[PDB]
Amino acid sequence: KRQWALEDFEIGRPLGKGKFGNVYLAREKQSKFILALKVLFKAQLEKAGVEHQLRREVEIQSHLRHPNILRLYGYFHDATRVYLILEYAPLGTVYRELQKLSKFDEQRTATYITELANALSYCHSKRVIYRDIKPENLLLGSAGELKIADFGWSVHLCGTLDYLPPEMIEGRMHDEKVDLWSLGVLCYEFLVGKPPFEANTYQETYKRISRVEFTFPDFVTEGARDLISRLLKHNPSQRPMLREVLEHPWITANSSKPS
Ligand SMILES: Nc1ncnc2c1ncn2[C@@H]1O[C@H](CO)[C@@H](O)[C@H]1O
Repeated sequence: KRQWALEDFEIGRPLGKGKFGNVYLAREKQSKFILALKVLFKAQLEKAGVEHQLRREVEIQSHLRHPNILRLYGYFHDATRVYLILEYAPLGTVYRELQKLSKFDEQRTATYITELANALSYCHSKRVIYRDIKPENLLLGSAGELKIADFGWSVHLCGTLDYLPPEMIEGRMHDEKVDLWSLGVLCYEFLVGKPPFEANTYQETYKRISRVEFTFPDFVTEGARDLISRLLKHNPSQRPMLREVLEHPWITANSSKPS
């Protein structure tokens, strides 16, 4: 845990683009360590109340260590900018992989779900609840293992509703179960190629989520449908435990990874 400066890193190609900031491949000069460096201008941040939100997000991230959670090594700032030192994921985002492939097979989906659940169980133990997870925020390691990247929204709406649970959008207070819903949405999107509540309109998506209106294409197997339906209950209480998800026969049948 030391203070870092831009002089310390050689900066490479951009890994990703974002309005808040851009992510660059970087190499630490002393160790030749390869990593992603995330650059945020203070001003863009200050304009919105993120400045407190970013500091808590950084605080939460630094402490967490899991195979399926993207590591944050450190942070530093320059007169006009904030820089996040992040683990680098060679195989990139699941999002890019999904739009390259268009859908995932059950074996790849089940494996991703299992890794997600494991990562989620670990977060809950630390009293960290995630709330926002989407293929854009999922990264792949050299082994091809899923990693949870952001945490920029972590706790113990003008933005997209696609992955938000009914309780959060309706203004009801929310608990861990919120993550179980996220798992159900992701599992659907992996298999089908689109999130279950996708719509032309924020207002339209609101209603679909609120009513929990989703249908399955023919190719989705009964095993998957059962898992999704359990995950996607309107009442958080009905939603299964992570352990229950890990033990689901469909997960068990098709997963590479352990519970
Ligand atoms: N460590 C990283 N390795 C690879 N791509 C990353 C990394 N951090 C962020 N990104 C990319 O930048 C985007 C913005 O966070 C991500 O969705 C992803 O595409």
